[PDB]
This record gives sequence, C-alpha cells and structure tokens, in this order.
Amino acid sequence: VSPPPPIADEPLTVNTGIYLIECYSLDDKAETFKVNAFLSLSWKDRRLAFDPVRSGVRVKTYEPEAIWIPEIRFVNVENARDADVVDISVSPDGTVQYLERFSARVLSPLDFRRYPFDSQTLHIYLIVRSVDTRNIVLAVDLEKVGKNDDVFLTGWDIESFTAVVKPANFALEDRLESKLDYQLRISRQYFSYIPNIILPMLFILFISWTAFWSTSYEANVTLVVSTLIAHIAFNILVETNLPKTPYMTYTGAIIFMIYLFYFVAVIEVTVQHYLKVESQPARAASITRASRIAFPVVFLLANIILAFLFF
Amino acid sequence: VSPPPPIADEPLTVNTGIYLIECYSLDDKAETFKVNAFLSLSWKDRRLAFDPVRSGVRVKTYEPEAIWIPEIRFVNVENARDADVVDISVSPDGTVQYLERFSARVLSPLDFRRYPFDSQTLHIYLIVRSVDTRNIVLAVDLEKVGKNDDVFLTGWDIESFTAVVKPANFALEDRLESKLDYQLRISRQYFSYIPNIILPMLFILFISWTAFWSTSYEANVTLVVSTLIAHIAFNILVETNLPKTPYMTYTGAIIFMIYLFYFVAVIEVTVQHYLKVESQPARAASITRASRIAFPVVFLLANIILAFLFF
Amino acid sequence: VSPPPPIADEPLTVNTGIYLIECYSLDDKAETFKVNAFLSLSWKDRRLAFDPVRSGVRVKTYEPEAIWIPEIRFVNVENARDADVVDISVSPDGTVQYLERFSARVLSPLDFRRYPFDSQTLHIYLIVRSVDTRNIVLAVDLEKVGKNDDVFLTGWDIESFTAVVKPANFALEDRLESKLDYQLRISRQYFSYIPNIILPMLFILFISWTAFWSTSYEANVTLVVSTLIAHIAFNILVETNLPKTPYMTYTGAIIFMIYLFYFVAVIEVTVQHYLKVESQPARAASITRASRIAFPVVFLLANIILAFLFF
Amino acid sequence: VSPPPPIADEPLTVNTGIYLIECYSLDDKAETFKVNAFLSLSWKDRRLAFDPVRSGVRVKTYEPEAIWIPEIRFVNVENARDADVVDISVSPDGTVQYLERFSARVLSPLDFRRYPFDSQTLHIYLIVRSVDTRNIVLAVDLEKVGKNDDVFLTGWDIESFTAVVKPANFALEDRLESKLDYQLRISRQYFSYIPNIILPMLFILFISWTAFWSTSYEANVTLVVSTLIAHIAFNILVETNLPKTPYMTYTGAIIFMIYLFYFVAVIEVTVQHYLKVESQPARAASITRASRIAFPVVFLLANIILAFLFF
Amino acid sequence: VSPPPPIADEPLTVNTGIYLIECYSLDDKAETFKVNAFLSLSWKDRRLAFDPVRSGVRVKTYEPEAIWIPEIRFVNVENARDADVVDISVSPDGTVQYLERFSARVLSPLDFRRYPFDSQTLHIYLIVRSVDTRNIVLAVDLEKVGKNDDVFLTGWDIESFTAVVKPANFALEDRLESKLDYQLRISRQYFSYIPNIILPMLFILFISWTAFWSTSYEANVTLVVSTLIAHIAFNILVETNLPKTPYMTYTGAIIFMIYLFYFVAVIEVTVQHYLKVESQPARAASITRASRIAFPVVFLLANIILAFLFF
Ligand SMILES: CCCCCCCCCCCCCCO[C@@H]1O[C@H](CO)[C@@H](O[C@H]2O[C@H](CO)[C@@H](O)[C@H](O)[C@H]2O)[C@H](O)[C@H]1O
Ligand SMILES: CCCCCCCCCCCCCCO[C@@H]1O[C@H](CO)[C@@H](O[C@H]2O[C@H](CO)[C@@H](O)[C@H](O)[C@H]2O)[C@H](O)[C@H]1O
Ligand SMILES: CCCCCCCCCCCCCCO[C@@H]1O[C@H](CO)[C@@H](O[C@H]2O[C@H](CO)[C@@H](O)[C@H](O)[C@H]2O)[C@H](O)[C@H]1O
Ligand SMILES: CCCCCCCCCCCCCCO[C@@H]1O[C@H](CO)[C@@H](O[C@H]2O[C@H](CO)[C@@H](O)[C@H](O)[C@H]2O)[C@H](O)[C@H]1O
Ligand SMILES: CCCCCCCCCCCCCCO[C@@H]1O[C@H](CO)[C@@H](O[C@H]2O[C@H](CO)[C@@H](O)[C@H](O)[C@H]2O)[C@H](O)[C@H]1O
Ligand SMILES: CN[C@@]1(c2ccccc2Cl)CCCCC1=O
Ligand SMILES: CN[C@@]1(c2ccccc2Cl)CCCCC1=O
Ligand SMILES: CN[C@@]1(c2ccccc2Cl)CCCCC1=O
Ligand SMILES: CN[C@@]1(c2ccccc2Cl)CCCCC1=O
Ligand SMILES: CN[C@@]1(c2ccccc2Cl)CCCCC1=O
Repeated sequence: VSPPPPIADEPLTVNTGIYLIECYSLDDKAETFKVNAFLSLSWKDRRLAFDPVRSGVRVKTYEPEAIWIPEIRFVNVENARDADVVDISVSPDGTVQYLERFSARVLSPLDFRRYPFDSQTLHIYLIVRSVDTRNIVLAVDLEKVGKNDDVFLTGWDIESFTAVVKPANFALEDRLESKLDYQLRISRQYFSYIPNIILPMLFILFISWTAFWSTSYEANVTLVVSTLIAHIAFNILVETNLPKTPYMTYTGAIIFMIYLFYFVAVIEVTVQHYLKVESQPARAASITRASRIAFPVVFLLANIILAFLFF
Repeated sequence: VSPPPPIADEPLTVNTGIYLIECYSLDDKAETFKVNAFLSLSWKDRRLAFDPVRSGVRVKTYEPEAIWIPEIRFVNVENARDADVVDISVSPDGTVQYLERFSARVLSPLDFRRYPFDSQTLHIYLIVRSVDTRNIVLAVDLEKVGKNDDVFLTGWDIESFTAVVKPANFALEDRLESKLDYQLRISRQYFSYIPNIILPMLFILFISWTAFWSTSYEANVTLVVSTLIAHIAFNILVETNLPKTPYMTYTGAIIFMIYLFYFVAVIEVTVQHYLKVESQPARAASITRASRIAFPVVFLLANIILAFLFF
Repeated sequence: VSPPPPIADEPLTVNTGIYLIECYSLDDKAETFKVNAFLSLSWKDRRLAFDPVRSGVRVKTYEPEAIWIPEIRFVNVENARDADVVDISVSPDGTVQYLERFSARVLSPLDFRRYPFDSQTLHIYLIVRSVDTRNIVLAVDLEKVGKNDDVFLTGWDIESFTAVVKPANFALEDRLESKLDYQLRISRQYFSYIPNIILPMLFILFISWTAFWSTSYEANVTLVVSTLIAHIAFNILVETNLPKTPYMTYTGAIIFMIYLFYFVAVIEVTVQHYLKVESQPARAASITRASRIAFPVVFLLANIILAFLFF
Repeated sequence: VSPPPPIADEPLTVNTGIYLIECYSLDDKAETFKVNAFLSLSWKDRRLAFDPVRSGVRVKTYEPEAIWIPEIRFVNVENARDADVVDISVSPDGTVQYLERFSARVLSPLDFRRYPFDSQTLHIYLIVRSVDTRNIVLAVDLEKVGKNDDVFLTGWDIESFTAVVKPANFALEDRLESKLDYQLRISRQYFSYIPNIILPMLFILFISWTAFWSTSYEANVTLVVSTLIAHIAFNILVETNLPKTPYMTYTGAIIFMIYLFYFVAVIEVTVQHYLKVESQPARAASITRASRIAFPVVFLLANIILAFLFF
Repeated sequence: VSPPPPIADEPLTVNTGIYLIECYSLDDKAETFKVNAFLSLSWKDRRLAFDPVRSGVRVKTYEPEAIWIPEIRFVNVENARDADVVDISVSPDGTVQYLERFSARVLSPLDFRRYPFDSQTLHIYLIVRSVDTRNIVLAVDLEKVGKNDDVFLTGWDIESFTAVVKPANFALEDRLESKLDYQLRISRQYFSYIPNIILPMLFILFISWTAFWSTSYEANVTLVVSTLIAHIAFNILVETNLPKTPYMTYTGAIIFMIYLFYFVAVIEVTVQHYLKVESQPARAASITRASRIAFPVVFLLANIILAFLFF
C-alpha cells in the first residue's frame, strides 16, 4: 500500500477501459443517466513481479487490500459509485489487471434546442490524482472499451461509445490530475412525439380555423377560446417533461407561436363581429375571406422559417 | 479462497436455482420489476471432502469466508443485489450447497404494441466470470427452480417461471463468461382499462355524434369541442402511464384515430352551417343524414381493421 | 455458533412475539405498509445453563455473536428488515430471551371491492428455516404480542393485532420451514370520501338534471356536457388513488354508472330538441316530463341494487 | 460494557438534553418532520472515577466501545436515527457526559381542524429500557435543551421547544421503560393561503352571482357551471395538500358549503327561466331580486357561523 | 488519537478549503441543493514531525485511523455527508494536509420576493467543536477554495464562491464552537418564464379585453369566464413550483392582481348588459368605450407600480 516507485522519474500510466452493461433512466429534467458497467485498470508495479518457473503459476491473484491500487474516481457523478471488485490478476513482469463492476448516476448536461429532434453527447469523466512520490496518468486501452448489444436506453437510440484517447492533465490544488473523456452518443426517438403532442396540437389549431367559415360570434368565440385552452394543456404537458432552459427550444417556439395565431384569430373574429353589428357584412366578409388563406399560409410559412433557424 | 482446481482440465459446473418469494412493482415507464427470491448454488470442491465415519457428521457447515464461493452476479439489475446468506452445507464428497435470499430491482424491457392486452416475458440473467485457473460454467437444477403460490404481481397474471437450461457462453474482455436466462412470463390484467379508460372514451365520442341530429351550430360546436377536450384528458392520462415507445401502441392508435373522427365531425358541423346560412338546408340535411350512419360505420369499420393489424 | 443439539430428536421450538410501536404509510396503490416493532424470541439452549449460587447472578447477558441465535426472517417484506438488538438474557436453565427492535416495509395485498367502505387484514409472516442437525419450529407467546395505544395508522381504524397460534410447516427446497401468521386488522375511515368525492359528484349530477326543466338545447348541451367533464375529473382523481384491480370496486361501479346517466340525458336532451324543430313540443314535453321523475327514480333505484350486490 | 451497579438499589438516572440544529420537511400528508439535533446524555458510573492529582487530568476521554452507554432510543421515528458520536468526557467522580449529533424522521400526528389557521404540538419521545441488573430512568437537564436561532421550519412559525420534566414510567414486556416527552410547538403561516386559495375561490363565487342581474339562461348557465368547475379545481388542489382526516377541516367545510351555494344558484337560475318561458317575468324578477341580497347575506351569515364552531 | 497538545495554551487552528466539483438539484420548494466537493483540512500536529535526511522521505503518508483528525462537521445538511478520504500527507514539521471528497444535501433558505427575477446566496457552514484539552478554531485557506469551470447548476447562473474569512466563535453546550461561512452566489435564469408563463398569461388576459368591443353578453361572459379559468391554471402551475412564503412574491402579486382585472371586467360586462336590457345602449356604450382604454392603461399603470415596490 504505497505507489510503485519510478525506475527513473517517469509518470505511472494507468490503462483504463469502460464496458457498459446497462444504460437507463435518462432523466431530461435532471440531466442525469444511470450506468452499470465494467471498469478495467492496468498498470505496472514491478515489486509484484515473479518467476513462472519457480512460482509455478503463469499468473497470480491478489485481494484489493493486498496491493496498491490507483485511486481512480468519476468526476461527474452524484455519489461515489458503488463498486464491486471482480478480479485482480498479476502477471510475472508485475503488470496488474484490475476489474470492477460499478454503477453510478452520471450528471452530464443536454442540449434541448432541437427537442424533440435532438441528439446528445453524454460524458463519463475518469480522473486520477497524482500522489506525492510520483505522477499518475490515465490512458485508454481501446481493446477494453465497449458496450454490449442489449444496452437499451429507453426512448433513445445509441450511436456510439468511445473515449478521447488524450487525457487532459492539469493542476488542481497542489497536485496534478489526469482526466479522461468517455463519450456516449445518443439521438432521441422522435416518433412518439408525433401522435402524442405535435399532431393533436395542430388538429385543435385547425379546428380553430373553421371560425373563418362562420359568421356566428357566439360560436367563433367558443371555438377559438375552447381550443386555446386545449393548447394551453399541451403547452403545460410539454414544459413539465423539460428542464427550464435559458435558450429557446424548437417545440417551445412552435408552441409559443401558436399562441399568436390564437390571439390574432380572436382579433379577426372580433373585428368581423364589430363590422356586422354596424351593418358592414361586406367589409367583414372580405377580411374573413382573406383569413381563410392568410392563416394557413402564414403558418406553413413561419414554421418553415423556424425549422430553418433551428436545423 | 481460491478456485477448486481440476482433476484434469474440465470446466467447473455451478448448478443454479431461483425460487421467487415475491414479485412486485412492475413499473411500465421504467420497465423494471423488483424481485425477492432464493438463489441456490451447487458445485464440487474436492478439497472439502471428508469421512462420515471418522468425522461423525453426515454433512458439515461453513461460513462464506471459510470456503471459496463462485462470484455469481445478475446481469440486468440496477444495483448489485442485496444478499443474505442463509446456509452453506458441504457433503462428504466435497459437494457444496449454497443458499442465499436476495432482493434486486431487475431491468427487463417490455413490448407495449398490444397494450393493454399485452403479455410480457421478464428476464433475470445469472452470469459468472471464469477465473485464471479454470473455466466456470452455469447450469440449471430444475428441482430448485420455482415460485410460491402467493407471488402476486399487482395488476398482472403470472403464467410461468422457467429457465433456459442451456447457458450462453462467450468471451467478455479476456475471460469467458457463462450466462443463464431465467424467464418470468406474465400477461396484463386488461379488465380495469375497460370501465376506466376505454368505455368513457367511447361514450364522450358518441355524445359528440348527437350533433348529427341537430341543426344548431352554436350547440354542435359546444358538443364537439367540449368532448374533444375530455378526450385530450384521457389521452394525456394514458400517455403518462406509459414509456415513450418508438412504435405505435394499440391504445395509442385507437386514441389517435378518434382525434380524426373529431376533426371530421367539426368539418361536417361547419359545412352544414355554411349551407344553412346560404339557404341550403336541403344539401346540409342530406349530408347530416349520411353522417348519422357513415361515422358509426366507418368507426366500427376502422377499429376492426386496427385490431386486425395488431392481433 | 451451531444449533443446540436435541437431548433426543425433538424439534427446537422458538417462541415469537411482535409488539407494534408504529404503523404508518399504508399505500393503497403499492399495497404496502411500514411497521416499527419489537420482535421477541425465546428458546432453550442447554449448553448455556449455569448455577445461580456459584455464578452468583440470577441471569446472564450475551452479545449476539457470542451465542447461536435462530435465523428468523420475514416472508413478505420489501427488503431484509433493519434490526437493532436490544437485549439477550439467558436464565440458569439455558432459556434465551432475545429482543430486537425492527422496522420493515411489509407487502400484504388489499381487497378494494367495497372501497372506500372496506376493511383489510394485514399480514406479517415470520418464517424460520430448519438446519441440517435439527428442525426448528415457531410458536406464539401471546403474552408478548401486542401494540401500544398510540399506534395510529393515518386514515384507518385499527381493530386488532393477533397471531394464528398454529404455524404452517412445510418443505421448501430440501429443508423444512416454519411460518407464523401475524394479523393486523383495520377498517378504512370512510368519512372524508363523503364531502370530498361522493357528494360533489352527486351535486354535479343533479345540476345536470335541471335540463329536464328546460327547453333550450343550446343550454342543456352546456349543462350536461360541462358537468360530464367535472365528473370525468372526479373519476380520474379517484383512479389515481387506487391500484388497477381486475375486479370492480364499489366507487368504481357508481362512478361508471353515472356515465350512463349522462349519456342517456344527452340522448333525451337531443330527442327533445329534434321534436321541437319538427314542431312537436307536445311529444317532447311528455318525454321531458317523465325524465324529471324517471332519472332520479332509476338512479336511487340502481344505487340500491349496487349496494346490495356489494354489501 | 455492563451497567454500573447500584451502591444500594437506586435506579440509575440518565440526564437527557436535546438541542435542535435543524427542523425541516414538515409533510402534512405523512404527518412527519425531519430533525437534526444534539442529543446529550449524562449519568454516574463510579467504576470510571479517578484522581485528578495522580492521573494529572481534570477529565478523561473514552471511545463509545470502551465504556457502558445507556441504550437510549426514540419512540416515534421512521427508522433508527443516524447518530454520530461527538464526545465522551468522564469527570473524576465517574460522571459521564455523552454527546451525539443525530438526524431522524419523526412521526407525530397533526390536528387539521383549524387548517390553515392551525397550530401543532410536535412530539419527540426519548425512551430507555431497564436492564436486568438495574432500573434506568430518564430526566431532563433543562440547561441542555434548546434550539438555535436559525432553525427555520419552512412555512411555519416556531413558538417553543421544551420537555415535560416528569418521565412516564411503565412496564413493557417484562422490563420497565422510561419515556420523555420533548415538545416542539408551531403555528402555521396562514398568509399565502389567502391570495393563493381563499380569495380566488371567493372571486369565482362572486363572479357566479352576477347571474342574478341577468335574464339570459343561455348565459347564466355558462357563468354558474363554468365557475363551479373552477371551484372543483381549487377543491382538488386543497385536498391533495392534506391527509384524509375523519373529521371536518375548516377549509373543507368552507369549500363544501360553497358547493351548496352553486347548486342553489343553479336552481334559482332554472326557476327564473321556467317562469320567463311560461310568461311570468314578474314572479321571476321578484325572486331574482331577492337572490341578489339573500345569497351574499346568507353566505356572510353562514361563514360567521362556521368560524364560530371552529374557533 | 488524541488532540495535539499546545506548546503553551494557543488554540489549534484548522485551515479549511472547499472546491466544488458539482452543484445540482436546487429544489425551490424544499430550499435545498446537492453539492459534490473537495474538503481540504490542514493543521500542525508536532508529534508527527520527522527528519527528511534520516527518514529519507520529504513527506509521509498516514491512514485516517493512524492519526488524530479534527471532527469537522457541516451545520446545515440533511444527513452527515458521505465522505471518502482521498489523501493524508504529513510534512516534516508535523503539518497535516487532509483531503476528502464529499457529497451532501445542503439546506439553505431562499428569498422568493423577486421571483423569477431573484438572486440567492447559498450557504455551506463548516463547524468544529472544541475538545476538553484545547480549543479548535477554523480558518480559510483561500488558495484551496474554488469551483471548476463546468459546475453547472441547471436553471441558474453561478456568480461566485467565496468564504467569509472570519469564523464565528461561540459557546454551544459547555464547549466552544468555530463556524465558517462558505457562500455560493447565484442568480436565476429568468428567460424560460417569459414564453412559458408570463406572456401566455398576458395573451389570455388581452383576449378577455375584446369583450369591450362587443355587445353580446352571451359571448362576453364566455370570453371572460373561459380565460379566467385558463388563468387559474397558470396560477396553480406557478404555485406548485414554489414553497409557501409568508411574504408576497412578484409573480404572485402580478398573478393575483390579474384576478381583479377579471372581476372588474365581469362587472363591466354585466353593467353593460343591464343597461341594454333597460334600453340604454347610450350609457352602456359610453362605459364600454372607456373600458377599452381604462383597462390597458390602469394595467400598464399598476404593473409599473408593482415593479417599483419590488425592485
Ligand atoms: C384539454 C384541456 C384539459 C386537458 C385535461 C388533461 C388532464 C391531465 C390529468 C392527468 C393526471 C394523471 C396524473 C398521474 O397519473 C398517474 O397517477 C398514479 C398515482 O400515484 C401514478 O402512480 C405511479 O407512480 C410512478 C410515477 O409517478 C409509477 O411509475 C408507478 O409505477 C406508479 O405507482 C402513475 O404513475 C401516474 O402516471
Ligand atoms: C371539470 C374538470 C375539473 C378540473 C379541475 C382539476 C384541477 C386539479 C389540479 C391539481 C394540482 C395538482 C398538483 C398539486 O401541487 C403539488 O405538487 C407537488 C409536487 O410538485 C406535491 O408535493 C408534495 O408531495 C407529497 C405528496 O405526495 C407531500 O407530502 C410533500 O410534502 C409535497 O412536497 C404536492 O403534494 C401537490 O399538492
Ligand atoms: C376537461 C378535462 C377533463 C378532466 C380534467 C382533469 C381531471 C384530473 C385531475 C386529477 C389531478 C390529480 C391530483 C393529484 O394526484 C394525487 O395527489 C396526492 C397528493 O400529492 C397523491 O398522494 C400520493 O403521493 C404518491 C403519488 O405518486 C403516492 O404513491 C402516495 O401513496 C400518496 O401519498 C395521490 O396518490 C395522487 O393520486
Ligand atoms: C383552462 C386552463 C388550462 C387547463 C388545462 C391545463 C392542464 C395541463 C395538464 C398537466 C398534465 C401533467 C401531468 C404530469 O405528467 C407527467 O407525470 C409523470 C408521472 O410520474 C412524470 O414521470 C416522470 O417524473 C419525473 C419528474 O420529476 C421524471 O424525471 C421521471 O423520469 C418520469 O418517470 C412526468 O415527468 C410528467 O411529465
Ligand atoms: C378550471 C379548472 C382549473 C384549470 C386547470 C387547473 C390547473 C392544472 C395544471 C396543474 C399541473 C401542474 C404540474 C405539476 O407537475 C410538475 O412536475 C414536474 C416534474 O414532472 C415538477 O418538477 C419538480 O418537482 C419537484 C417538486 O415540485 C421540484 O422541487 C423539483 O426540483 C423538480 O424536478 C414540477 O415542480 C411540478 O410542478
Ligand atoms: C448482447 N450482450 C451480451 C452481453 C455482454 C456483457 C454482459 C452481458 C451480456 Cl447478455 C450478450 C451475450 C453475447 C455477449 C454480449 O455482447
Ligand atoms: C404459497 N407459498 C408458500 C410459501 C413458500 C415459500 C416461502 C413462503 C411461503 Cl408463505 C406458502 C406455504 C406453503 C408453501 C408455499 O408454497
Ligand atoms: C400508549 N403507548 C405506550 C408506549 C408503549 C411502547 C412504546 C412507547 C409507548 Cl409511548 C405509552 C406509555 C404507556 C405504555 C404504552 O402502551
Ligand atoms: C443562531 N444559531 C447559532 C448556531 C447554533 C448551533 C449550531 C449552529 C449555529 Cl449557526 C448561530 C451562531 C450563534 C449560536 C447560535 O445560536
Ligand atoms: C473545468 N473543470 C476542470 C475540472 C476540475 C476538477 C475536477 C474535474 C474537472 Cl473536469 C476541467 C479540466 C481543467 C481543470 C478544471 O477546472
């Protein structure tokens, strides 16, 4: 239990590898996911070397307390991960192969700008702090980095899991720290949002537009106000599935714009009635006649303009 | 505490058995259930053999630290299960009988396509990793696999609990791994969904169709829009009890279709009024007269077509 | 730490007693409650006997590790209970008095058929597994079974706490198991449901029936549809306080029936208007006149019939 | 580790003191709060006495395992409190000063009758069980009982924290138990309920009363039914912030009464229309004219009568 | 394991430093956030001093049990923090450098008066209790106080993290206590509240004001009551995101005021109809004509007055 000293003054390299067994619980509001994975570590501790011939074994086993093991920690987790050591195997030249299975709740932020058509890059950061008698550095053994074929992140498609090979070394409170960037890349499954949120929301909007083929204020006011309410619901529904971003989300813009198309419609519906009461069904009907086209056209127009600004 | 070595080079076979004591908390959104069960392990460690005559006992007891026990783990769990060792009993020939009682939260995905008339196969996967001095293989002792008669999974009927006898062996990071597939088969209890969701949803739809026996736009608009709102509620209610699937669920299709039957009805209700205002109660009433049949018939028609595509 | 051997071949009897200190968190959806209680155990381990005269003490103390203690476990709990040993007292003849204070979350199912006028029998099952060198059997020391006068289960009245004196012995995976049935009997406090759910729900229904003293379709449709909506709310409110039962609950029937009385009312309201438009205020008014009596009488009739089927 | 024996046969007195550092999470539905406090214990164990002169120290330190410490426990907590021993200090005459810092979730019931103008007395009960070789009794060292000035119970005003000096001694399962009653006295902060619940609820009610200055059934029905719905919302909102009491709460009565004033109003609104249709605007208008006064006066009357029965 | 004694009678100074790694879960209702940080401690324990020349090391390592470490605790946390010791490094003069990584849930109250345009000062209080053989005092090593550049508090902007250098010393139950005030300063990200809550709420209000350009009571009542309902929703939405303050929040005032502008509008809408029925379209229309200006002007007026009182 003290770090393997340098036959010189080289920094000690620890080889890391993560193999995801489960991803689950990608919580958008909290911006967390839960992982369940193999962590693999490898470094040379010459003090542990031995003879295959004399000792008679090709490889020797140790319990974690027996030998020095590098204090590797995750940077962006809620709590210290729950780890369970699975195997420590030393080879004759003093090469250690560490293997734990852990579970942690990771805290990587998401970009909601293109929601629900967004993609994310999840981050799991490995870090290790250098000790007083030598510098420890992390490196990625690509051979030991992966994920099993089952790994299903409910509601998301998993594109890739890779590590940035080059550690970011830097100084944190006196000693030096080595940080590795594992990257889980995912894209949201947009399908459900279509029949659940987007279409219904459009339907109630279209239903509102039939007031342009009506002359009854007593009824138009009921069409336009009733649906505006239904819209409010969908609005609230959506913003309870989402963290409060300081930027504007796509679904948020669309949802907000539609408020305008309701307010303008209530205006037109009111203007039209104001005329009819003053005996002007002529002016009214010419406005009402334009609305029937102006709305769907300015809508299908502005949506195009949003999509542009967003994709 | 080191694996029983081979009188040859055979792999060491561990015999497994799971006996469910409780299933509970089948959470559809998270796609998890909680289990509370006996895990039973059995293998031969010849080093532990003894004489009944001399030693005077037909069977000897050991504490878990005393002997080597195979590191068996669950693949698809949230966290390492909580286990409590109940008994370790060694027989004269060096046969070990291990028995723990554990509880875990298992993570097996569900298929919602036929919801709420769906059936699921829950999976509990046992795995064991081979050590450096021999290969460990899992096997199923059917005699030790079952569930007690109480085991009640609230809201589900339990059909069966069996294991696939043949382990999937494969290589994971250097060493070989042996994985067993225990399978809990359940079918959802569809009853409640009938008076709680399905019928009410139909009733409000039928109530909407009485606008076809009315000439009052001021009222039809109130019938059709008011119920469309009630429908929206049921829609939201249902989609908060369900994970966001990238496929279409039965209840989801039915619920989405009904939106169309609301939008078409608002159209007809509007068309009819447009005629009456132009003085055409003739054309109107002939359309309105067809609707009274076309709707219920196209509905009862399309539902049949869905059920088909789904079952 | 090995079981007291038989001066013969009798099974070892352990005397149990549970004394509830707290019940709390009766969760209807989950069908669990949380308990906080004394567990008391007593058995004879002759090896522990001693002389009062020589040893000078009337009774001797031991720490749990010092002596063999029977592995007693709860059958229907979420996780192994949290226990804290309070006292172990051995008397001269080798009689042990064990006493722990534990807390567990128990998993006993409820019957909702008569909800909210229902009563439940909660179950806490003690179990013990026989060891290889003798059979262990549980028994109830009634003197040590009870609950303190405070024990308040929020929202429920506690009728009784008793144990079934006769253990169910049976064989589970090789060895024999002894199971005791402690029974907590409770009845739901129905009062609040009256002003919170039941009356309001009736009031909105009665408010709907004033359409029978009206000839205005434009208004009846608003009365009947608006209240049907309010009803839907109460329906949803109630079914979020309740697990999804595969049987029909009382409140559920009542709530479902009322849907019918809304659908029929919308029919009558429509029929009446259809006549009036065809110039038939005569036929209309004779129907409308009957409704004013038929409804309240068929309602008060059918409710009686439900109560019957249910109580 | 065995209790200090009596130089006679006196019971051993343990002096207790609680000093709250944090109160937080007063959960009305669960009737729990969370505490974070100093527990202080003091008793005489003569075996521990020593000489200041020879030993050279005015006071000696011990680790909890070194000496016997009385098993003090909380009666009304969810789980055994988390404790962290801060200090054990023995004085020459064998006087022990124990000090832990703990946190627990306490389970004291609340009285909602005057909600939200209610006050509560929270209870923390210390208990200790007598051992076989002498009787232990609790007492309150007032000097060591208090709370820091910060202690802020979000949404409540803290009036006082005191202990009932006289322990309740009694026999529980063979041995004698000593129980102390610490009492945290709080009064609810009623302010927010005013602009959030009470006034809005009144406003929508007043808005409903403008139907008394209207002759339009088509509109009155919309005023009265629409607001009755808004009221239902506030009702539901309030009863989800509150446990289900078997008695009647103030806010509950007020909220329930208002249902009546809606049902009567719908009646009057209907009666008035019934007359007008029979050509009787005379009778109608005389009723409608009374309502304009009868309602506000019978309301402001009945509220006074409730407040009376409740305060 | 006993405190370093004074070469005199000076108090022992412990140097503290906190370096935030994660902030997350700022829960407004509970008034808590979760922290994940380095705690750094440093003090002189001369008993530990040694010779670099003889001993051959520039610095020596110890496990936490080996040496005396000051019992530093957080004042305002839910539970004793989870700590993991990262390093203990002793320098020849007996200077100790302690370093743990901890996570706690902190309990600092927020000021909602200017919500959602508010700023907060979060507090993390370190405390240490003096022992019987000397006084311990805390101090801030500024060099060891900070936060990494990632630290993202979802929905908030982080302005600063600093410590008040001067400890508050005071007496708590016999001994002296030293308390340090670490201060995390944050300002809320108000943006989202604009399109999500504030504008929608204004739009529905404006939509209500179109009743001033209408003469139809049957319709005005529907406009004004329908939107009052939508407003109620937003009100409820907002007050479920917020603790119940005994003071008035900005959003709360605005939301409450708007109720008045609904009640007055319903009055005017009623007054206008009352006149029209008495044949007075003259008086009506002069009132209605003023409203069209009075409302928007008294609104835009009063809002200015609130903003003033609040900022
Ligand atoms: C058009 C304008 C008006 C529109 C009206 C819209 C109405 C919207 C109302 C919807 C209310 C539904 C509230 C939540 O419903 C369910 O209530 C139950 C009561 O507790 C929840 O119980 C569950 O809790 C977990 C999630 O909270 C689940 O995963 C668990 O399995 C389950 O116990 C269910 O998960 C939860 O989904
Ligand atoms: C015609 C149709 C009628 C339509 C009207 C229906 C309106 C219904 C709206 C009801 C609002 C629902 C949300 C209530 O706000 C609060 O939301 C909080 C979560 O954001 C909840 O938080 C609480 O959770 C525990 C209960 O499970 C409490 O014990 C906790 O103390 C509290 O934090 C509160 O319990 C809960 O009261
Ligand atoms: C025009 C549209 C038609 C219908 C309009 C919408 C009507 C439906 C609105 C219903 C709102 C539901 C009120 C909030 O739900 C309840 O709030 C209570 C207080 O927060 C919940 O209390 C519970 O909290 C957990 C919820 O997950 C449960 O597990 C606990 O057992 C229980 O304490 C109840 O379990 C939970 O059912
Ligand atoms: C006329 C005035 C307007 C009237 C209409 C306004 C009514 C608007 C209806 C509001 C319906 C919202 C119901 C709650 O929906 C969902 O309830 C589920 C039940 O549990 C939630 O489930 C989730 O809860 C966590 C949030 O803390 C997530 O992080 C979890 O991953 C997820 O299980 C979802 O997050 C949550 O989005
Ligand atoms: C005329 C009848 C009235 C018209 C309709 C009445 C209004 C009905 C709309 C009320 C629905 C309000 C939604 C509540 O669900 C939300 O769910 C979110 C998660 O899905 C919550 O998120 C938060 O939950 C904790 C408890 O509030 C917070 O402290 C957490 O920080 C945050 O994650 C939000 O705080 C919580 O407000
Ligand atoms: C698809 N995931 C696998 C798996 C990998 C690691 C742990 C568990 C599993 Cl079930 C399944 C068996 C072949 C190997 C493989 O990749
Ligand atoms: C129905 N479950 C049982 C049970 C099995 C295992 C553990 C507890 C239980 Cl009460 C009940 C007693 C007979 C044996 C049996 O299968
Ligand atoms: C009512 N419960 C008591 C109690 C019993 C056991 C534990 C705590 C408590 Cl206060 C209160 C004191 C008299 C004895 C009794 O039954
Ligand atoms: C107001 N609470 C104090 C406090 C008391 C105990 C623990 C922490 C803290 Cl802050 C603050 C400093 C003066 C003493 C005091 O009462
Ligand atoms: C921005 N935060 C950093 C960081 C600091 C401490 C722990 C983890 C990390 Cl990731 C990232 C790498 C440069 C140093 C730094 O401040």
